[PDB]
Amino acid sequence: MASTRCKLARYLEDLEDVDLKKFKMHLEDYPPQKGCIPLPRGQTEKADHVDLATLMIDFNGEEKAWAMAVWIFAAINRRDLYEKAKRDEPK
Repeated sequence: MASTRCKLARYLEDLEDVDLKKFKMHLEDYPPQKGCIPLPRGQTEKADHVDLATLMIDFNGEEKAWAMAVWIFAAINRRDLYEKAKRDEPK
Protein backbone atom coordinates (compact mmCIF):
# COMPACT_ATOMS: atom_id res chain seq x y z
CA MET A 1 0.00 0.00 0.00
CA ALA A 2 2.84 2.43 0.82
CA SER A 3 6.48 1.34 1.33
CA THR A 4 8.24 3.63 3.84
CA ARG A 5 11.56 2.99 2.04
CA CYS A 6 10.36 5.29 -0.77
CA LYS A 7 9.36 7.91 1.83
CA LEU A 8 12.79 8.21 3.54
CA ALA A 9 14.35 8.43 0.06
CA ARG A 10 12.29 11.58 -0.63
CA TYR A 11 13.62 13.18 2.60
CA LEU A 12 17.35 12.47 2.03
CA GLU A 13 16.73 13.69 -1.56
CA ASP A 14 14.77 16.83 -0.51
CA LEU A 15 17.93 17.95 1.39
CA GLU A 16 20.44 20.35 -0.25
CA ASP A 17 23.20 18.77 -2.37
CA VAL A 18 25.99 20.16 -0.15
CA ASP A 19 23.97 19.09 2.93
CA LEU A 20 23.66 15.59 1.42
CA LYS A 21 27.47 15.21 1.50
CA LYS A 22 27.52 16.44 5.14
CA PHE A 23 24.96 13.76 6.14
CA LYS A 24 27.20 10.89 4.92
CA MET A 25 30.47 12.34 6.27
CA HIS A 26 28.81 12.85 9.68
CA LEU A 27 27.47 9.25 9.60
CA GLU A 28 30.83 7.63 8.76
CA ASP A 29 32.53 9.91 11.34
CA TYR A 30 30.01 8.84 14.01
CA PRO A 31 32.06 8.66 17.29
CA PRO A 32 31.64 5.56 19.54
CA GLN A 33 28.51 5.72 21.80
CA LYS A 34 28.67 2.44 23.76
CA GLY A 35 30.58 -0.44 22.14
CA CYS A 36 28.55 0.41 19.01
CA ILE A 37 29.84 -1.24 15.80
CA PRO A 38 31.47 1.30 13.37
CA LEU A 39 29.58 1.41 10.04
CA PRO A 40 32.04 0.07 7.36
CA ARG A 41 32.71 2.90 4.85
CA GLY A 42 32.79 0.52 1.84
CA GLN A 43 29.21 -0.51 2.78
CA THR A 44 27.78 3.03 3.21
CA GLU A 45 29.67 4.57 0.26
CA LYS A 46 28.71 1.54 -1.91
CA ALA A 47 25.12 1.77 -0.57
CA ASP A 48 22.85 3.87 -2.84
CA HIS A 49 20.23 6.31 -1.49
CA VAL A 50 17.55 3.56 -1.50
CA ASP A 51 19.93 0.82 -0.31
CA LEU A 52 21.18 3.22 2.40
CA ALA A 53 17.67 3.20 3.94
CA THR A 54 17.80 -0.64 3.86
CA LEU A 55 20.94 -0.80 6.07
CA MET A 56 19.40 1.63 8.59
CA ILE A 57 16.06 -0.23 8.81
CA ASP A 58 17.61 -3.73 8.51
CA PHE A 59 20.73 -3.31 10.74
CA ASN A 60 19.57 -0.62 13.30
CA GLY A 61 15.77 -1.22 13.01
CA GLU A 62 12.91 1.25 12.39
CA GLU A 63 12.93 2.42 16.05
CA LYS A 64 16.69 3.10 16.37
CA ALA A 65 17.10 4.27 12.74
CA TRP A 66 14.57 7.08 13.34
CA ALA A 67 16.43 8.05 16.54
CA MET A 68 19.60 8.56 14.45
CA ALA A 69 17.67 10.39 11.69
CA VAL A 70 16.13 12.97 14.08
CA TRP A 71 19.25 13.41 16.25
CA ILE A 72 21.37 14.15 13.12
CA PHE A 73 19.03 16.95 11.86
CA ALA A 74 19.42 18.85 15.18
CA ALA A 75 23.20 18.52 14.70
CA ILE A 76 23.27 20.33 11.31
CA ASN A 77 20.86 22.92 12.79
CA ARG A 78 17.60 21.91 11.03
CA ARG A 79 15.16 22.10 13.98
CA ASP A 80 12.43 23.19 11.51
CA LEU A 81 12.79 19.75 9.88
CA TYR A 82 12.02 18.07 13.26
CA GLU A 83 8.65 19.88 13.52
CA LYS A 84 7.56 18.60 10.07
CA ALA A 85 9.28 15.20 10.40
CA LYS A 86 7.29 14.50 13.59
CA ARG A 87 4.03 15.28 11.70
CA ASP A 88 4.89 13.22 8.56
CA GLU A 89 6.36 10.26 10.52
CA PRO A 90 3.64 7.49 10.41
CA LYS A 91 2.59 6.13 13.85
